[PDB]
Amino acid sequence: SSGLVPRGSHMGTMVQLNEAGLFKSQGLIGDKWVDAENGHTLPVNNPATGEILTSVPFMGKREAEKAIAAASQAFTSWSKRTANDRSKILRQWFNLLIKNKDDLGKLIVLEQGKPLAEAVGEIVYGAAFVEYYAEEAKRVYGDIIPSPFPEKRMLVMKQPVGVVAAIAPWNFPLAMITRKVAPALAAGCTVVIKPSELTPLTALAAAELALQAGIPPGVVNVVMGDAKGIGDAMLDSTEVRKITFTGSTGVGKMLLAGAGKTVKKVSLELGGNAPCIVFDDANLDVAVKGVLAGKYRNSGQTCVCINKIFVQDGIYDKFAEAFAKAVSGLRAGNGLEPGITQGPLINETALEKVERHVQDAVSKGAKVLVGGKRHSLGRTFYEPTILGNASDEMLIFREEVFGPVAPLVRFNTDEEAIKLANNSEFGLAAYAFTENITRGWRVAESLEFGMVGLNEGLISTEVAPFGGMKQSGLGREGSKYGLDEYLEMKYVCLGNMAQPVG
Amino acid sequence: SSGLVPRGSHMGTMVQLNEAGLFKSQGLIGDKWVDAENGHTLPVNNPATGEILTSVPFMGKREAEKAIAAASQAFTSWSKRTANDRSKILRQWFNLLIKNKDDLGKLIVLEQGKPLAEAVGEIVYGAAFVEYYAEEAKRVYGDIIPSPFPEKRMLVMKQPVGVVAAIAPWNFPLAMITRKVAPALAAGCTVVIKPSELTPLTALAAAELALQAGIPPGVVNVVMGDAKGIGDAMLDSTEVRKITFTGSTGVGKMLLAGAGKTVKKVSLELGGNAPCIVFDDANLDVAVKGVLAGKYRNSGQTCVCINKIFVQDGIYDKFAEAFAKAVSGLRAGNGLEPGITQGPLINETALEKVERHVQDAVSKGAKVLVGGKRHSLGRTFYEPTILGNASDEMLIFREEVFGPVAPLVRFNTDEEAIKLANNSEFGLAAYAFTENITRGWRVAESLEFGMVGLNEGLISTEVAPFGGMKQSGLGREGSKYGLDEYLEMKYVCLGNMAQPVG
Amino acid sequence: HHHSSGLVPRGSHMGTMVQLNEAGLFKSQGLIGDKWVDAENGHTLPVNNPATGEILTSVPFMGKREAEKAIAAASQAFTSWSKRTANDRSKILRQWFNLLIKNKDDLGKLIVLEQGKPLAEAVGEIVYGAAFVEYYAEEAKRVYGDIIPSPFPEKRMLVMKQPVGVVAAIAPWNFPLAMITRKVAPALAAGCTVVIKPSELTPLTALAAAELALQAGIPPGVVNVVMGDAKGIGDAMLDSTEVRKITFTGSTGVGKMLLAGAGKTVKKVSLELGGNAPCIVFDDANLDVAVKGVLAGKYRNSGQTCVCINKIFVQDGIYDKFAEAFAKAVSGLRAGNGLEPGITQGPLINETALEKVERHVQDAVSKGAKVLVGGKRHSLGRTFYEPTILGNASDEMLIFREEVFGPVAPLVRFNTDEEAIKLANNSEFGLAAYAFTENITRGWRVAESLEFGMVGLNEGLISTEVAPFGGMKQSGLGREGSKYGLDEYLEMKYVCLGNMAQPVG
Amino acid sequence: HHHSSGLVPRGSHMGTMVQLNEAGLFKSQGLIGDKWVDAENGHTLPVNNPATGEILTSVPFMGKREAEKAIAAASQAFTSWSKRTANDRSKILRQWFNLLIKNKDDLGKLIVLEQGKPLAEAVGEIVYGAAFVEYYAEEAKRVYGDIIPSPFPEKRMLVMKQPVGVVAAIAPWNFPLAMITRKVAPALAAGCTVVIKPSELTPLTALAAAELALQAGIPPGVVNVVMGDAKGIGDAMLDSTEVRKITFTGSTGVGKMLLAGAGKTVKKVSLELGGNAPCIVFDDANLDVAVKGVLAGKYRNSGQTCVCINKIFVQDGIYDKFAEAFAKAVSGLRAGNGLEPGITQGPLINETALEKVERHVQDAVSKGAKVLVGGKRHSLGRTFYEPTILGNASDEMLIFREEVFGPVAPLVRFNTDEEAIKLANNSEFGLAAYAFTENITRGWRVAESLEFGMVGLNEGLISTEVAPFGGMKQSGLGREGSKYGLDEYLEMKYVCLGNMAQPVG
Repeated sequence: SSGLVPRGSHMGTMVQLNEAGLFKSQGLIGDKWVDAENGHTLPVNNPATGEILTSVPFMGKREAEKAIAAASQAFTSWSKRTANDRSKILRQWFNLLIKNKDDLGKLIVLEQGKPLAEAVGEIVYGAAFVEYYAEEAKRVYGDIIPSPFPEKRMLVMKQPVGVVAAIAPWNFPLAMITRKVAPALAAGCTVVIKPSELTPLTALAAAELALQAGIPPGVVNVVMGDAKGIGDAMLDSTEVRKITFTGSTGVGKMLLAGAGKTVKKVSLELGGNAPCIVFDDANLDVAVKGVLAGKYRNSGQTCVCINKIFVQDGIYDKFAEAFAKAVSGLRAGNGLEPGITQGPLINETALEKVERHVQDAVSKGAKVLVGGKRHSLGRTFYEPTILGNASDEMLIFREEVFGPVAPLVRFNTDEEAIKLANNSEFGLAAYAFTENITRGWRVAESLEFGMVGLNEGLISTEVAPFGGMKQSGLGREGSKYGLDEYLEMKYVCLGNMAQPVG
Repeated sequence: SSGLVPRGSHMGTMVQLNEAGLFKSQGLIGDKWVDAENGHTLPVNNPATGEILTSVPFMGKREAEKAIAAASQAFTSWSKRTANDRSKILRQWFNLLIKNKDDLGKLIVLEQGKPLAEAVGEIVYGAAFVEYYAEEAKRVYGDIIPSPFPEKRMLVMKQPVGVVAAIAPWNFPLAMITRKVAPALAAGCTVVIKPSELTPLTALAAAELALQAGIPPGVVNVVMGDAKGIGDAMLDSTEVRKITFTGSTGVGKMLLAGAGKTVKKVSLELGGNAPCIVFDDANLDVAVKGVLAGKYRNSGQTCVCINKIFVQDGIYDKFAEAFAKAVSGLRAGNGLEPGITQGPLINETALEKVERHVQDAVSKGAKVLVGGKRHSLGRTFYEPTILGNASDEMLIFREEVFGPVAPLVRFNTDEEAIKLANNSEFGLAAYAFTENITRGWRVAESLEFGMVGLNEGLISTEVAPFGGMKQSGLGREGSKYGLDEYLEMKYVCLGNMAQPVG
Repeated sequence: HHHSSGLVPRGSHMGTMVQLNEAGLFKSQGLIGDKWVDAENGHTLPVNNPATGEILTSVPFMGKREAEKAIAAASQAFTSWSKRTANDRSKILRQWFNLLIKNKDDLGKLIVLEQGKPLAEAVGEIVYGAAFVEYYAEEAKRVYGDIIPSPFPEKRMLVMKQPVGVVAAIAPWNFPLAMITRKVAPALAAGCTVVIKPSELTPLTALAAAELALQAGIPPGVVNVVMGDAKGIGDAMLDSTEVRKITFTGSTGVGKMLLAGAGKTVKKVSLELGGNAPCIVFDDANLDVAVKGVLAGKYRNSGQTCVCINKIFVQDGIYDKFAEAFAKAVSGLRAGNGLEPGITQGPLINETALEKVERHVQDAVSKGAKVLVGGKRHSLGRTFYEPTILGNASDEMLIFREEVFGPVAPLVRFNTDEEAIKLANNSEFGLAAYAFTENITRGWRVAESLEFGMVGLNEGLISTEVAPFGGMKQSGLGREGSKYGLDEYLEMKYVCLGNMAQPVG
Repeated sequence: HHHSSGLVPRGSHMGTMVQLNEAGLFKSQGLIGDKWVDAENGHTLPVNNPATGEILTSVPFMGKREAEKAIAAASQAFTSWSKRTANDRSKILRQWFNLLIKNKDDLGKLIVLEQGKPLAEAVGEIVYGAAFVEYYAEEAKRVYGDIIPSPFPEKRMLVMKQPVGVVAAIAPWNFPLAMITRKVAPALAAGCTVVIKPSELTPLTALAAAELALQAGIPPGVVNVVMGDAKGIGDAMLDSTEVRKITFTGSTGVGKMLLAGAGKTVKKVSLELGGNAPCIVFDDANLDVAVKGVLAGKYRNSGQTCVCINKIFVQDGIYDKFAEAFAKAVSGLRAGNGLEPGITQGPLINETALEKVERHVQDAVSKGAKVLVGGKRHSLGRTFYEPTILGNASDEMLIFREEVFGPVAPLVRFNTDEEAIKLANNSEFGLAAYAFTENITRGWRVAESLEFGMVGLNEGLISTEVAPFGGMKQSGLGREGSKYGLDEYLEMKYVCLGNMAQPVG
């Protein structure tokens, strides 16, 4: 036979991405796209098919040091530009992200697996941080404080912290990059980005578009490979004044510990174990639709995903029945296929953790209402699952499942559910469903979480502060407050000042 | 002979302090003034006389755990009070601090050594933080953010972080306590305070007045003794949600590293090595008066003290001559004696560090213009010193002297002095003296320090944000921004919202 | 000296008047600069107790000349007062706050004596009025300026905020202290000086408050109090170029005239005028919360507040239950002299107020309204009116179209949420409105939809110094209370520094 | 079609007018709702080129009836426009910003044609005017509300901010685009609709801007443009209860009349009126910075700006050096048609403006002023006036007391800093002021002491969209530009939620 024998299943989509200049197989250090110093690489695989998309460089300490030096050299000129000038350049980057959203969405599908509608939604959401901070760059206001000393005048100026090291996870391959890079650049910082080695292609496409937008070389640098060696170079550098990380609690805690020796500013977003409380007076359709969206988006692979649902005694049977019917309409498969609403889990480790949580729950009395097994598609596809009769002794109650498994815990009183929701060291997202004004405000105030969805399952937005309390994080991303993480305050006291004339 | 044989030299002052209820020899845990569990104690000595004032408990891990448990139990009720109620109670504490300022000032003199005028000034300044945050407690504003989703409404609430562990140094025995405790209490937090074992009496007097003001038991707790064991209990506790520290860089870095395992919020104020630039167009009298005040206050024992002075070539001789004449008017002695403007260094370790810096400078070419030796009073009194012809190879240039030694470095251009000022890992305070508007604003913007005095040697105030850049700290104390360190933000997203009617 | 001598007119509550006079809080003169003064011609006006008809005292009947002297004193004092640090003004204003609180029981009795409200409400007014003094003593130190990022590399941009200058403040009779402090406290905090004209019906509390301001260390000329010929005093305030701002609370007609007159010197003007507050009780309201809320929102100060509920729209499904429980609640109110314990309704301020209440009740009854409770003059006589409820009210009635300022509650039945909201928004008033619903979506929707400056949601008592109070549409300009209240007394100044250098590396 | 046919009047710059007419930016009708309209009686007024005397076109001469129809269209459009999300209005306003920038060269030429300024200044005005559209497209999403700590445990307190409603905007001739966008951009961003009345002397740029607003997707009725009988249009704006706010920039006399008329419907009013800017050059000023600064601050738009330097106080020690260098700088200016490259001074708008300039120069010379440069009509004729400097000026001269609005710079010698500051502050104007000093203490002191809404310190060009612009005293009310500019178009609403529960442990 004669004809094209492709190595991958989506060569047409890869060819279009490459024709658009969005497919990259090298890192970015200063004014050059580079390989690792020894030419070593690592494969990036499509989780739905198992096929290699491309190899990317396997970089370490040396490349990270060169990326930090390039960012430090670029900082002087970038930080001295007017806010208006940085704003114009960041808006050009925002426009290019939006212009290329359909192709960028497909690249997210290929390397991370989520359905195309979710991936295009992620480009719109991720790009929104670029627009938001392009506007916020011009709103870094200083202060004039009334002085209690007649001969002194007091000012507060705000200035960029310096070089930022940003480390991102695989579950939102664009939005996790822009959430960190956009405020840093807006403030006048330069960045060294280490995306997840599982999903680096979207970060490299985003950096290509940043260069096309006129972001000078060295302002954005992208390295990947030996995550430990790259992280250690970031921590050991005195030029890196801030580190921002999103990912696992264990890695986050080590970075925070390592940051101590150079007193770096640190912002982290770590594990979440989101409780969702469905009260007796909830609007049933709003609750079912809200929990379906909050739990199963990205096949449960978000740190704001609903991890455990507390359902009040009077609404339990009606909720379990309607929720099972809604979950049964979910469809698993390749994210480039229309009608698909569940993608595969990122890898075999993720699948094994989901199976460990389901087995532990069933061994402790949980009832499988829907799913509870590997999907017929094989690989890392798992059936959307609901576990009834769950309890506080189960692994799924105590730890983040990061998969499409929804456990239901029955409860009697409002106070019982709230105390149970607050009884952990997590504090990222929480949810509540009630039609009552007093109960709704009370539950929102009582929940010890950085974010609360009240009659809402999808809370993500660039305009609001996102982050955790307790062991779920430090600092916030999004909103006017997101920019403060990248600034240093300076109090200036002017002395020998005169009294005004009559 | 017959008559009173006192152990100390200032029994009359101690008797008055005791009669006023301000002399304490026990720690405070919940509703009890306590000894250590084994009755062990440590002496507190008067640095000017060598005499023991009193012994205080030598507490450790167990007492710190009991103080944390008391603060955690008190948090629920204290945090649920209205801001107005906490404000009223904090204002009562402020009024009692001011009513007792003369006696409290004398207690600072006795245990820390500074002149009485400086000690009473410290009570007024330290109490000002209590007043400031009593007012700011009612101004913890939340937000309503315009939602890009027509069916959602977005709010931001701000709530107290929880139990705070506060560790303070010896150089400002009251103000370092109130700078941390006042914002924590105002936000609705409870505190476990560990003052310096060298100067704990003022913290205990302040806590007595907090109880008299109606601050409930357990809201403020004071422990001291084994600083390492107390610090480890603070770091190991999951109830301690925040740690605030002021003191040495080495200890600060260890605490920041230890805080990582429970993801605590951390605010630190560490070492400073303040440069002061005297330009050719400085007003000479303003510069001389400013540098004298900025260098020799507390005998140079402040982390905002001027550590190195860069003097431009054209004004060098005139400045050195007038500055030597001003320094020669300083008078060392016991802080309770009128006319005294220099107290003793806190202990022999501090004196040895000062002597090490002076010897190193003289061995590398520095010229002693005034002082340069131990004062005739002996003990830890050191002569106010000026070292001419100093350079960037000297220990005093590279490290914080924390003593009454002023090195002068000649320079030619503005750019040279600014680059030299910015060439360190310190970033706490810096100073500049110039009459020119363009030069003054340029130097203030260019200096990479958290605070800049422009034609001003005394910049401390409760209304402005104090803290460091680079390795000098994290977070700010004072101003509206000081309260944010003790709060957690919460984004609440309300869904299924209706469109307004016509 | 013999008890038969008549220099002091004998009467009721003489013991209270002697205690007030002993405290230095019973005044019979105005205050201009460093002197307590009579009118230039010695003319006066009597202050009478509305519950007894007895004379308390006379105050001067001043006019144009005295107002000009008060403005000159305030203008001379402005230079020094505005140049003090914010901290210094804050300390002095806190001393005034403390003296108001220390004297609250006597000051509360003085409000009862001249205005008539029950003593519990009058002492509550002192605590609320004094709260504005405390609030702005704290806010004086928080007049922050800005540093704005400059789009020009060679320029730097600042915003400073400075006091506007001399303020003329005109206050009504229904809150004789709080209306004074709501205007004076922010003005003084910002660094302004004031010329205050209290209502000639209730000037004694303003004069007692000014005495305590002097005791607190407020310098002479910073606070001045004049009264008498309101039109002539107002004209002197409007004609003066030194008066840079006017603040007025009162009737819409007088407010509109002052706003028109302010045009010729381009004065800053803040106004709080008539309100006609609708209250919507939805079917899903918590009945006890609605009944308690409407009782408090309507009958406080016998209905003589501009945030008082003027008309109640009740949804069809809850109408009968609400009308029955609301009538039972209103029947517990008790009218009488405010110094007698247990009294919860005082008299209406004067015969004009009583005639207006009777005109509204007669008009409603002639157009089909049903009297469920009250509907007539109280057996005590004078200006006491029975707490009233009128069922079957409609949009053609005078009480629906205009502010009753009396203890009359009309009930309008409605079917849909949209009908009640459109009906609530169909006027030129925009001060307060109220809504009662247990539903989160409905509650937020009604709060957003109501075209009013203030909305009580499941709350009948919304007054506080921490929140911005004022009206939309023809109910006012500007706000009082909150951080925003201080902006009314400040002028912004943009300072642009040029020939600025680039920072060094 | 033959070149001899006269339907289009032949003239100069016909190529530019054809290019503008091709782009859809040369309009001869007003805009009311979804229609471009003539006046109801077909009456018109001519728009003439001030540098050539030629007719550009006619625009309608509208009055009361057309203004009422424009207000009705804006009121009908308000419901839908105000209910859009802030993000949606932001996207549409950014599209308008982009179209203004895309068409800046043609729009700049249209400003030259009808107002006369040099083309470089006119293109600069488009960039500056469009900057307000961008600024408020961004600020629309930053209308933050508040949550205030409640002193009542059972209540929660919020502050919402909502658009005021229909806005009536009246603009002058000296910045034909920027004066429109400074008012329209914040109004639209907040969710208001507008009825704009540009100056009848320069309406073409406003109509071109409105065409581009329609192309950007701004719905019909959100922006409406009427012109003609300014008094009748203004009266319709004032009499309408739907017009909730009026914003005006122009003469003090007209401003005062509008503020007086606004009283009867309690409209929110913002005004920017006459300025008489003093400029103080101290002995320690950097001479080159002062000369360059005063040249730019005085002669920009041939002195026809309300922030223009009207009088210069020069300290005794620097007087001779400043006068000599300033005269040399002014002698380099070149008058002529703004479409000719190299021209830096355009003509005065009309004969009334020229007569006022001649009246100020004659009055100064009759009272002892010395003409150092210019002092007469330019050789080009029409309304071109020679850039002038008058030495030995004094406080008795008309140019010192009143706004010249022309290229005349009077110099007043002074001895002490305090003398110059008191002299600068001795008027009822309070718009812009300037100071030149190298000393940090003197610079900050003069900036704090000057009783003006804007101060340039070592800067002659202070205009920017990011900072608050407006006047103190009789120079205005409210501010334009900056975050504060949007507050003028919003109403605050306090919402108090009651019956609230305590949080759980």
